Amino acid sequence: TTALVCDNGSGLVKAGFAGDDAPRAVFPSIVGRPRDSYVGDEAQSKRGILTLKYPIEHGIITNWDDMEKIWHHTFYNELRVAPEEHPTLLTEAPLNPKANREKMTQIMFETFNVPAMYVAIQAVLSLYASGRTTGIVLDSGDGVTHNVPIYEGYALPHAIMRLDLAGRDLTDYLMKILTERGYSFVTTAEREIVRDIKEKLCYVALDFENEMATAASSSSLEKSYELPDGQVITIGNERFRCPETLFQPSFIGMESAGIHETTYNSIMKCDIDIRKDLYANNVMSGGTTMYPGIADRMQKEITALAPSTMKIKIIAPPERKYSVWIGGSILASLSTFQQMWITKQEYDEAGPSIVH
Amino acid sequence: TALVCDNGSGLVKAGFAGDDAPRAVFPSIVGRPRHDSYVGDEAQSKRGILTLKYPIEHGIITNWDDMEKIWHHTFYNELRVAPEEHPTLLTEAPLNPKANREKMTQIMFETFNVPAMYVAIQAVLSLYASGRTTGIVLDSGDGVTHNVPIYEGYALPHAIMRLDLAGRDLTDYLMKILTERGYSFVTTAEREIVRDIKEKLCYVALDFENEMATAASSSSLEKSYELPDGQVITIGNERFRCPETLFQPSFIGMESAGIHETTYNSIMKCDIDIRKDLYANNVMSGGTTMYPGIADRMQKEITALAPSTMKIKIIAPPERKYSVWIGGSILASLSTFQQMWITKQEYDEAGPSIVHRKC
Ligand SMILES: Nc1ncnc2c1ncn2[C@@H]1O[C@H](COP(=O)(O)OP(=O)(O)OP(=O)(O)O)[C@@H](O)[C@H]1O
Ligand SMILES: Nc1ncnc2c1ncn2[C@@H]1O[C@H](COP(=O)(O)OP(=O)(O)OP(=O)(O)O)[C@@H](O)[C@H]1O
Ligand SMILES: [Mg+2]
Ligand SMILES: [Mg+2]
Ligand SMILES: [Mg+2]
Repeated sequence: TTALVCDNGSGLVKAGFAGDDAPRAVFPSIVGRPRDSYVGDEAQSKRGILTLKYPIEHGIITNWDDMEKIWHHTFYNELRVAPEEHPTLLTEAPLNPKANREKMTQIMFETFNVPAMYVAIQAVLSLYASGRTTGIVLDSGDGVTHNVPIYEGYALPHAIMRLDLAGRDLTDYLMKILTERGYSFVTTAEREIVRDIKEKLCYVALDFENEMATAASSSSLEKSYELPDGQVITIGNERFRCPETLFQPSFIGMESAGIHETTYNSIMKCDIDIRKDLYANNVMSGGTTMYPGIADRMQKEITALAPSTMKIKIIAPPERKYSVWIGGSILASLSTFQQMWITKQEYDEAGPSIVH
Repeated sequence: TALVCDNGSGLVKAGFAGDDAPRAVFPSIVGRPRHDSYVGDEAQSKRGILTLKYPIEHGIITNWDDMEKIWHHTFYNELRVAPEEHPTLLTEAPLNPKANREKMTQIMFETFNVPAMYVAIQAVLSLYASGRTTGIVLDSGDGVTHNVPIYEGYALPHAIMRLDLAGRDLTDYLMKILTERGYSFVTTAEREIVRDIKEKLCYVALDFENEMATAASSSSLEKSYELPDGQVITIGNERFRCPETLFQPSFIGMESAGIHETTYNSIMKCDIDIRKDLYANNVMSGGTTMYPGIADRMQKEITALAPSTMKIKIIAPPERKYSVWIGGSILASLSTFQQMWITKQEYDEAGPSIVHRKC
């Protein structure tokens, strides 16, 4: 019998079968209804006759009717399974309210009649996918970024840091600067183009100052991109100014700490006796950590903040866009996990509170 | 902390269980005086006043004196540990003679007085490093290439294929063909240069017909390399011709079939009911699998050879140069492995024969 793994992203659902090395289904977490309903790419394609909503905002489910349609679509149309036949592992964001985890549980057992389920914190699964149970994850996704330090398999909630900036902000920022360069990217189709430029051409500079100087004195950092209208746009410093925002949130008018500071602060909130292990096990996950150079830059920044003898290591797996999903797939596949599933029988006896 | 030591024909990879990479990587060479012993790079630096010796030829320990010096240097000079304080995992080749393993465990207990040790097959550790216990491994290293099908943790000796050709043989051939086009590569220090070129510019072309026909009518494949003597050369079609040898060994006057065929054939020597699992879990490891494009090229050749609907997957991890060592580091770190070491006590109550039953 096959378990399902569903990572409920703000932007993209990743779904599939435990034991597979990648999610079978990856699709927009959007539900469209006429101005019954559509989900995912079909909703987006038919946007001109639908009202589109995003039931997950900074990783928290905020519209349960629409979330039910995402999950229905996931089981029946993407995976082509009957959920009553499969143990189902779901993910949640760090700091997810208790009542939310209970509602997810109630829906899974009473609406979808799953035989068993489990809910895990996204960043914890990413740590597992890197082969670790102790470490600190930076998970940067669509609309939010978290640091989650983890000890012997469990997140340490008191030390979690949340930064209200992630990939969508970086896309908006690049849209703004390319607009000012004299192109128009405002609409939804044109937003997708900018997102694509960001994902293909952007990188994190090891030394932002030096890189700005290099961009000012030669064309060595330029790359070009053909837009759908046939115009070819060339960018230079835009490539690294855009993700520099992660380190300097002032670039988009935010007073927040950057991701290097939230990482350090999160480690410093943890027990002094585990910090050596945290510093040596910083794992990066989520789409907004995909920038070339991000790991070397974090290494440099954390080294400047940490005690001078401290061993610092940043792990940025090639698969880190899907590491949350992968961690779920590994976990749900282990013979030692099979006693940890919450069963329908247990739910019938104890109600939604069992999930904690 | 346990130690892991992968005894390579060309390179020793050594370090601490739990690390994600070996601390020490050095040549498997022991120089005595020509007319008092040195190992690794210092033997290479003193090669002029020392007889160099390679104690490991195609993965099989051949000269136990020299191997003792390799291990002695590994503990005391490279890792700077006292062997008596660490359980020690060694690797061995596929089909290591049974007596070979023993003498390996004797030396470990009697000369270095390790508290515990274990001996694992290199290809099997590479499978573990990919997170699997079922798959077929292609391990191409310095002195040998090997296919080892593995099922539920058990390597399958009957289906193993041993291609007598690897990294040294591609290094040797690249010196032969480079000096033909114009340049000059024949000597010991010029050998270190062409193995540098091998590891930086060589690649496996997807269609060998289309890329040899591309080079002779278009300069799109040329790259420029800086010599230590202080100059610039340009290597063209021999980037991909060098490692093409792996898929068709007739290039160096050698009879037996390529790595794509030894891979197919290894699968066919296995039980028909597991071939499914082998085809979809083909793991590549060892320095000589590092060529870019080798996974795509292997993928092409075996989908053509295997049944049309068979699901086929080549796994070539970016870390595959040290996959054997990494698999050891994983294994020796597992709490579930700790009961499985052979202790100094068990060795003193049974003999060297305990390595056959406990490993
Ligand atoms: N190669 C890449 N380089 C830079 N950004 C990328 C890359 N690939 C994807 N992204 C960005 O990652 C973001 C989406 O991240 P991700 O899929 O991890 O979020 P999610 O899991 O859907 O949402 P959540 O924030 O709820 O975890 C988008 O902004 C997207 O543009
Ligand atoms: N990046 C590279 N590209 C191609 N070949 C490489 C690369 N790096 C190393 N090699 C080659 O791989 C060989 C060494 O690999 P490896 O450490 O796996 O052999 P070994 O384990 O020492 O020997 P063996 O397992 O055959 O007994 C050398 O010939 C080396 O030149
Ligand atoms: Mg996410
Ligand atoms: Mg327009
Ligand atoms: Mg080897």
